[PDB]
Amino acid sequence: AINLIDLLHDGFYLIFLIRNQYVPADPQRFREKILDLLNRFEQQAKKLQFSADDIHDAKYAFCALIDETIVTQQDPSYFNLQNSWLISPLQLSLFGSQLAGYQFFEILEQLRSRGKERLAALEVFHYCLLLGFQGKYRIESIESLNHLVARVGDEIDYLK
Repeated sequence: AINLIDLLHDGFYLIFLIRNQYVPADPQRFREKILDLLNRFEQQAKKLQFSADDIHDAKYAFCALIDETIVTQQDPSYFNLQNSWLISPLQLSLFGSQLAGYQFFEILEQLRSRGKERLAALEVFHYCLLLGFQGKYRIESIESLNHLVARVGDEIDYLK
C-alpha cells in the first residue's frame, strides 16, 4: 500500500519549498541532503521489492525535476544556489545526461504503454509534471503540456 510517491515524500517537500520561494541557507549541504534522500529512497524501495527499473526511473524523474526547478528560478536570491548547483547538476552527476527535457517524455511514453505493470513509476512521472516540470515543452507550446498532464492523470485514474 506504500507507493513510490510516498517514499519520495521527503524529497518532494524540498521541491515544494523551492517552488514556494524558500532558499536553502547552505546550497552544498542542501545537495548532500538530496543525495542521501535518494539513497534512502532506493534502499527502502529495494526492500519493498519494487523493480530496479521503477527505482531507477523514479529517481531519474526526481533529479530531472529538482534540476529544472532550481535552474529556472529568476529571482536574485537564488543566485548562489544556482551557481553552486550548475557545477554539477544531478542529471549529469548521477546519469551523465543532459537530455532529460526530452528523455523524461520518452520514459513517460514507455510507462503509459505498460499501464498497470509500471503504474507505481508512472504515478511519480505524473507528480513531477504537477509540481512544475516542463522539460522540452517549455519552448514548444505550453498548452500541449497541460493536456498531456491531464490525460496521463486520466489514465492513472482509469488504471485503478
